[PDB]
Amino acid sequence: IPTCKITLKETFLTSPEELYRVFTTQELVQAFTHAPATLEADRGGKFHMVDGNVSGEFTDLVPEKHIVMKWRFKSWPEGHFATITLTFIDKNGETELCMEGRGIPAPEEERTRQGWQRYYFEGIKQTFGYGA
Ligand SMILES: CCc1oc2ccccc2c1C(=O)c1cc(Br)c(O)c(Br)c1
Repeated sequence: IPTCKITLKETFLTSPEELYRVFTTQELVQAFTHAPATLEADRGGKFHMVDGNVSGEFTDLVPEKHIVMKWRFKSWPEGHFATITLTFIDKNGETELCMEGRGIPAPEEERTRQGWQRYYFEGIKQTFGYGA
């Protein structure tokens, strides 16, 4: 499988604590995805979202600071996971979120960029009121 790396950065009008909670609380994920979610907020914990179209495992969870996860869309080759790193930086009580995605199937680059930039980032901002 040819793969690609993406890097996204986005600033949210909330604190790192509140943004980290949004990414790691099953009921908050259900809210901004408009779908049932299962999320085990533990190192080794599994997550399943959006009718199983997104799933994976958390591999590193440092509250308010970073999340590392194995992450996939359901249509990817079975057992193929991207590694997604989320880093939370306090900038004047706003949060600069840095997303790095490695191991994304190359044909799926634009779908995955849209998934993070539009669905996660704009969905979180619209659901919780964290700025434009
Ligand atoms: C990236 C997964 C995802 O993140 C969200 C955040 C807020 C609202 C919906 C979603 C959402 C989806 O439903 C979804 C489902 C499919 Br299938 C996709 O091909 C894409 Br792309 C996105």
